[PDB]
Amino acid sequence: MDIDPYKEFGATVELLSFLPSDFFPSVRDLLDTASALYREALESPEHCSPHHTALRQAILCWGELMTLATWVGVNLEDPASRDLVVSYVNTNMGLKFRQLLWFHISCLTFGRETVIEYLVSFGVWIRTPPAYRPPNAPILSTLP
Amino acid sequence: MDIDPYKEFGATVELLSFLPSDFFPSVRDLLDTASALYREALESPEHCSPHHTALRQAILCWGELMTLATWVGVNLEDPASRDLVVSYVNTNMGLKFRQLLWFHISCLTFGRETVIEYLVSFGVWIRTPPAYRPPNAPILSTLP
Amino acid sequence: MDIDPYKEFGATVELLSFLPSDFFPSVRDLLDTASALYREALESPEHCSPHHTALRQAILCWGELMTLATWVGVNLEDPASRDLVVSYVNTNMGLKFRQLLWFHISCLTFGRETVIEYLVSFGVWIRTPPAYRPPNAPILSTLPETTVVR
Amino acid sequence: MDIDPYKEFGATVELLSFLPSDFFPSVRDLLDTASALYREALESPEHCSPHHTALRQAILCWGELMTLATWVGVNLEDPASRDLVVSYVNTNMGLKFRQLLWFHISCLTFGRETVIEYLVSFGVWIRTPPAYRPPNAPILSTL
Repeated sequence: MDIDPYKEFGATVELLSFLPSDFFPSVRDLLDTASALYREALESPEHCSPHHTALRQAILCWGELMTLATWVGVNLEDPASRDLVVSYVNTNMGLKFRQLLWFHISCLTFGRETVIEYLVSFGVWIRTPPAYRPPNAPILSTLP
Repeated sequence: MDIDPYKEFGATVELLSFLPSDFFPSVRDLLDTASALYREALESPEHCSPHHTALRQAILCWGELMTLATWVGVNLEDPASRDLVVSYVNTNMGLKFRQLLWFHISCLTFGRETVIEYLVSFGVWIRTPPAYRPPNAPILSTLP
Repeated sequence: MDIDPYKEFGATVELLSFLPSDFFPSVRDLLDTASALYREALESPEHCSPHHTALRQAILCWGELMTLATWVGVNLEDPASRDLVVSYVNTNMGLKFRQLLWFHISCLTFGRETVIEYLVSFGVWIRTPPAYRPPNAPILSTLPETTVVR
Repeated sequence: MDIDPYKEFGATVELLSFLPSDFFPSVRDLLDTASALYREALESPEHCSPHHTALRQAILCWGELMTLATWVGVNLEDPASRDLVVSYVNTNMGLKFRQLLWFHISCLTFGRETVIEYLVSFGVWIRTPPAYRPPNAPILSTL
């Protein structure tokens, strides 16, 4: 099964490649945001939303990958290759799960429409060469 | 965050551990079942069901886990500890994902309520002595 | 004080005295069954049912017996007498707790009248000699004779 | 399971921890009271009350503990560790059981609300320093 975790909502992994890899907050920051805003809903026994479902599954997935790598890292006595493997983990899995979290937390806080329009506008911005690029980048906000 | 992946569906890790660990089919068999029965819907851009959402996320998680494990095995050089880690990932995470895929596939196929009643019935059955229980193990079936 | 724990529920020990030890699952199996089927209700602050209240007391004192016997065995040093004491408990109090947990779980599941009818019929069966009774005992189950769910 | 035997009624082990361990009467006295006051109700075929149910289960299970401990002490070697076993069983199980019996008898007799208010008031009393602690410790009473 070649599944895209975003088209079920209205995006794709190539619409989120508009945002660089250095754009997405840390997994810690995003988990803290979730615990702050939607912890009751995530711990709830109800299908509050597909975003909640996917976010629960994503959180559990990350916990499981961390468990595995930690158990492996303790077993390993070589720190060189230990940093190698944790860098692989961070880069690949960490980036995809940072996008997954960002997308869902944002679609919950601001809206899927706003999030997709933001992706488009940020693609425009980051495509625009810097000499003609405004400094006031677009940003998701509930304020003027 | 203390999330139960089944509470939003009316079940619990305690209810799915109520069954033996050698009861749940292989993850390969379950992924084949999915590719056969619900591929067109999992690859669809629709919130067809929370079961579909959770199944997509679980498949992606299994993919990430297998990717990491294969990568570290290819970068390692000892089948001994390689078999150690594969046995660990199996016994620990493969069981969770067997439970998850079984739950969701069986739900989509038969019914959430039928699946839960099957869980409790099979648990009571396998816990009851043979001489005082029905002789044939319970089984889910679409055939009347 | 000559109390019967089932008289309050319409049964007696003379009615469950026929069911052999071979009939009741292990205490661990019954406790798991309870934890899975009625844990929300057994940890609930509500008098959900006399069966729930009796079940809560049975689980609490069985744990107490277990603590006692474990501490005793730990303080002992002869594994032979340790086996002897664990056999005494599993034969005397284990059977009684199995009776009790089974009665209450089965009542909650099926029905008091159903469980009592099953006890009557099982007594009829087990009192009957094997040369004259059917070989397959009567059965109390949530399933039909087919064990196939749809 | 994390079962609390007082939660169905409204108390907890934190609320009864207010009362010390030296407060609860002996199991003999409590069973004497239980007999005298509710023998015909505990021996009856009726769910007269959840307190009655719990009290029945409690008396039978205490008897099961007593049979076990008697058999063990008979099989044991020396009075030293025999009395050590007696001390342990008392300290732990007898304490828990007289807690339970006291709670249920006192409720059945005076009122669950009365018993909870009594626990609160006794906590107040036992937390009060002795210089300002009345000697008239709280007590459950009808008249």
